[PDB]
Amino acid sequence: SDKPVAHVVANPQAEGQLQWLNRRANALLANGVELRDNQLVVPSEGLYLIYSQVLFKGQGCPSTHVLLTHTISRIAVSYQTKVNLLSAIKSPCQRETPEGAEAKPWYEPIYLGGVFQLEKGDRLSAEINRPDYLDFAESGQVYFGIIAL
Amino acid sequence: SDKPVAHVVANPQAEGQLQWLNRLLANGVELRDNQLVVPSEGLYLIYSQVLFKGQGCPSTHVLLTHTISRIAVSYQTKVNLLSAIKSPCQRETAKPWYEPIYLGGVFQLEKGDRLSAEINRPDYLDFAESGQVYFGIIAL
Amino acid sequence: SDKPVAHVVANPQAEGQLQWLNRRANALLANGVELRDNQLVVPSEGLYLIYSQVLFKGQGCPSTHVLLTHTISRIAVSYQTKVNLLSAIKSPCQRETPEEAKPWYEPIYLGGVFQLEKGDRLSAEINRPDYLDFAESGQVYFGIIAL
Repeated sequence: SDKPVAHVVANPQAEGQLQWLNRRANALLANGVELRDNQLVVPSEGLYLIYSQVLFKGQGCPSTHVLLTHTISRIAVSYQTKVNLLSAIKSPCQRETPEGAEAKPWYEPIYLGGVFQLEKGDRLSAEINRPDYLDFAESGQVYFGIIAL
Repeated sequence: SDKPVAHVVANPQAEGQLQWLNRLLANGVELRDNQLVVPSEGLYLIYSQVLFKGQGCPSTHVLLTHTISRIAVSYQTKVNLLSAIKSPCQRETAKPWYEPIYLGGVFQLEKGDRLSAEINRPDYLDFAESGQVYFGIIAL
Repeated sequence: SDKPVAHVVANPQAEGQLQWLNRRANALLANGVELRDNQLVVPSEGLYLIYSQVLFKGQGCPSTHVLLTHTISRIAVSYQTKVNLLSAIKSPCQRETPEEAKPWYEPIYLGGVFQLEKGDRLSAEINRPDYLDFAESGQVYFGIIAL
């Protein structure tokens, strides 16, 4: 109660895309924070803890080299441009699975978190490059949240 | 002080289980049945880290899971709040492998809610780096 | 805005070392927190959220086994002793790539709440600075905030 806060989760029913839902159990979106165009809107200036987690899953390793990225960006009203705040890269595959050997699943989580000075009207986005590898099987694996401290 | 807070660490002497010791734990938060009990409603930052370690890669595929669950007073049943999966071995071999998992998020908790932080492979836990397998909350 | 806070990022121009800068772009260091000797100084006692991230990168796997560590330590004023707060280990390479080397990425994120004293100094260190990746700001960071 009181402080601006949000904790949104990926829509498990949206295949191959990262769509944040707020209307779920153990999810938050109150005290001015809005979810518009898949982005969190800051209702007032202050110091905010921003964090997100994504979980990637793939069946075996393909011929091409896979890079998984997760990025939290800020779109300021003053600029109206996307600026990266937190990002990370992961590479699940060192070799393509030998032809004839069984394809084994791989899992790669990425967590991002930090405190930033935000202005009223700033929009925050948490995006990945490979939504086709996203894993929604279990609740609590893909989430995105902020809170004014 | 003031607000409920807890920071418990894994018992390195507990074989085949993830057992939290009763050493931060103040301002109403209790540790009973290996679970943190919420003393009052409010917004809580929940976080946990586990460290997995193995001396090699087996023929079969190993899945490491870490999960923070909630047992709400209103909805009394185990519900996932934060969870993650890792696969340490892509190919069969002996060289050691290391896998950390960190979880963190803000949630609205009610008085009497019980929080658990659990793993599936306690035999792969790493206690070399004492104090690195932990589970904590703090009301914001 | 009231609370002691810091969010510093790695210097991209410092080769082979982890040097924290207090920048003009989304980096914080206000309300008493100081950056001295590449170390964050706590201005007042309380519970602090501490977190850091590093990103390691290598252009293949070497003959020896690589262990990547990231560690947040505390240096108390009264003791001046080093206490480990947060650490993690990762192993990017299972076998040395036999002679087409492909790049690998391994990030390490740390986070926890700790009771800190006025004047305590916090350090965020790695063991393999030669594998550090600075291309994109916001991939190597270190921050605290009193809760």
